[PDB]
Amino acid sequence: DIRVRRLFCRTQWYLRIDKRGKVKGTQEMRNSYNIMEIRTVAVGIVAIKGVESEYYLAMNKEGKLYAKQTPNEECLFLERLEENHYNTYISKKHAEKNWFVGLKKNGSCKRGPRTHYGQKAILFLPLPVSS
Repeated sequence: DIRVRRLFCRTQWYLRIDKRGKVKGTQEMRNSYNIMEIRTVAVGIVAIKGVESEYYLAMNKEGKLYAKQTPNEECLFLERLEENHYNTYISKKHAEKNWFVGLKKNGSCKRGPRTHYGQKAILFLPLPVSS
């Protein structure tokens, strides 16, 4: 239920959250702020937490992505497995209006409203943080 992976994005970026709690991608594998804890809070729901910044991952009322430290329902995400074996994450608060978590080609966080299914920006491959 608690998995520490990296979350590699199809757009060639790992999701990383700063100490200032700034959400953003990186081509720096060995970045330590890109090691995340995907905690299953319920069937289908997940929380995404930085194992270094101790911050979460959330999305506001206008699709903007951020990271708290003290959870709320904006820190919860509908986690999905695809037929291809990548994963998708829809905001729980704004599900059914379909705002996916995404990282642009430039590494920027996609806005919940700008995201759409079939985008490469919203596709993640959670890699293990072990050895």
